[PDB]
Amino acid sequence: KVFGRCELAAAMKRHGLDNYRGYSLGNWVCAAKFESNFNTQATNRNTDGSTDYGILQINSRWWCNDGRTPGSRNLCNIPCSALLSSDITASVNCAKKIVSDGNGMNAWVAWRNRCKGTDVQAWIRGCRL
Ligand SMILES: [Cl-]
Ligand SMILES: [Cl-]
Ligand SMILES: [Cl-]
Ligand SMILES: [Cl-]
Ligand SMILES: [Cl-]
Ligand code: NA
Repeated sequence: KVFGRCELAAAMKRHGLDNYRGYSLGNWVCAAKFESNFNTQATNRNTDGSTDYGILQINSRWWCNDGRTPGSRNLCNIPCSALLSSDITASVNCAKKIVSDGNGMNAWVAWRNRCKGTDVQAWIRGCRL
C-alpha cells in the first residue's frame, strides 16, 4: 500500500506515535517519506547482507527475522514480512521499541539527514487529525 501523506499521519496518530518519546507526528511522517516514499512494500538490501523492510525500513540485523541474515537478532519478535503489510501496526510497535533504545530517531539515517532540525510540522499541515 502506498499511503497518502495525511492518511499516514492519521494512522500513525491512531497508533500512539504523536509525541511518542517526545517526537511529534511530523517527525514520523517525514521519516517514512524519505525511508520508503510511504510504500509499505519497500525493501532495500544493505552491504552486510541484512535487509530493511517496510514503511520505516526496519533492519533485519537487529529487529526482525527474515531467515537470511546469519548471526542477527530479532528484537521485535516478528518475521520481517509482517512489516510489509498494508496494516502498519507491526511496523509502529517495532518502531516504538527502536526509538526507546537510547538513540531516539537517530536510528533512521534518513531522519537524521533530511528531517532532523527542519520544520517537520509542515508534513502534517492541512491534515484533518
Ligand atoms: Cl509526499
Ligand atoms: Cl509535528
Ligand atoms: Cl536470520
Ligand atoms: Cl491499522
Ligand atoms: Cl530522544
Ligand atoms: Na534478524
